[PDB]
Amino acid sequence: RPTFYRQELNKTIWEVPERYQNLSPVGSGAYGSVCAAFDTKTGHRVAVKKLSRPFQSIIHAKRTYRELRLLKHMKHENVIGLLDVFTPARSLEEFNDVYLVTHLMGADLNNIVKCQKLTDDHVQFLIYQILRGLKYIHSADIIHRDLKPSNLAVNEDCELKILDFGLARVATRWYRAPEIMLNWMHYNQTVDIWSVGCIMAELLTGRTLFPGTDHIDQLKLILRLVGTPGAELLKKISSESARNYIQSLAQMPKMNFANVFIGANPLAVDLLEKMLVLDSDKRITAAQALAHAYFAQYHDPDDEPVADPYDQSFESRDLLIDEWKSLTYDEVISFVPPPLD
Ligand SMILES: COc1ccccc1Nc1cc2cnn(-c3cc(C(=O)NC4COC4)sc3C)c2cc1F
Ligand SMILES: CCCCCCCCO[C@@H]1O[C@H](CO)[C@@H](O)[C@H](O)[C@H]1O
Ligand SMILES: CCCCCCCCO[C@@H]1O[C@H](CO)[C@@H](O)[C@H](O)[C@H]1O
Repeated sequence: RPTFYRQELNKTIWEVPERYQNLSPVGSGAYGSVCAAFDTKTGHRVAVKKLSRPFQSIIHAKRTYRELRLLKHMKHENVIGLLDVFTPARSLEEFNDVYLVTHLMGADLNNIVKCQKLTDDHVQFLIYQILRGLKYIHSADIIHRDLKPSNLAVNEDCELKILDFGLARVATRWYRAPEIMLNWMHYNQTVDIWSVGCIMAELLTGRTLFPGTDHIDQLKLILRLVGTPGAELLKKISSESARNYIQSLAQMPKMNFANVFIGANPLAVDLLEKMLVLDSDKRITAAQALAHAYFAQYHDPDDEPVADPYDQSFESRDLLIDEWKSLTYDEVISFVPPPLD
């Protein structure tokens, strides 16, 4: 067992192994707080996330378990991965703190579009990396469901990694697929493609595509561009109210994407039209998108790997906080780090 040391950072008390020095706060989310640290064993800076109140309720416990099991499975350059997992606890009784260690990125994508003026080559590389990691995640039968700029970390090298939760230290609805905002509850993997399409449009133009003020304003904005849904889509909406509002709006023709995104790479416009499709059955998948001519300079089919199947069966079980905690402890003690290069 390594030597731990205790220091306080932003009303928060941190107990981390000796090998991580110079703890420096980066930001905070709702489920944890992130610090920068120097890894003496590798000579590289890293990010340490202390989970906030990990076992304070049934929801928190399952969430803690969920993040550990998921991040332990993700082994892909464009998806955040685990370099280390530790807890000062010496036993399961004495277990109540969880720390996760990953690579250290430079910022999130909304801290970059805030500068704006992103070149077209920059959009090809950034979106290609998202899709490439999206393909890996989707091959594991995982849906992100919350893709947004704050969940995309980037380096000054322009390398990108999909986070599970970003820093709140950019409304989520602006990037939500319309079916989620309708509460379909049977979401397709392509709900993430819609979000990617919303993010791409923002990178190319410098403005939020659908800056809706609420969930109802959000759908009116989506309809103004993609157009009122056809009869084939309407018959699939069971909600009379939802169907009533959609049809109640004065019909709006689909806008010419070429004009809305005039000045953009015509190959990018073509991709946006394939992602921003109302029917989720007709949206281009992540794997299909990587083969679009827009990513010709980066597409390498022998270097776009898939993931081993992920067991998500625990998601349905209703367990006690103590059982969620012991399972989390089991995952902590069993973690095997990836080998240093
Ligand atoms: C270990 O944390 C986590 C562990 C597991 C899952 C999620 C997380 N979360 C999480 C992970 C990273 C990894 N890099 N960044 C980061 C650093 C930024 C920054 O300002 N760096 C300075 C420039 O040199 C210091 S911006 C930004 C998005 C992160 C933010 C996170 F919320
Ligand atoms: C690295 C891959 C991240 C997987 C996405 C999990 C993190 C964001 O997704 C989480 O769980 C659900 C996922 O369907 C979302 O609906 C929730 O909003 C969020 O808490
Ligand atoms: C106000 C804009 C109307 C939104 C129409 C959303 C159509 C989404 O598409 C639908 O996704 C469903 C799952 O979510 C699938 O079950 C359907 O097969 C698919 O057509």
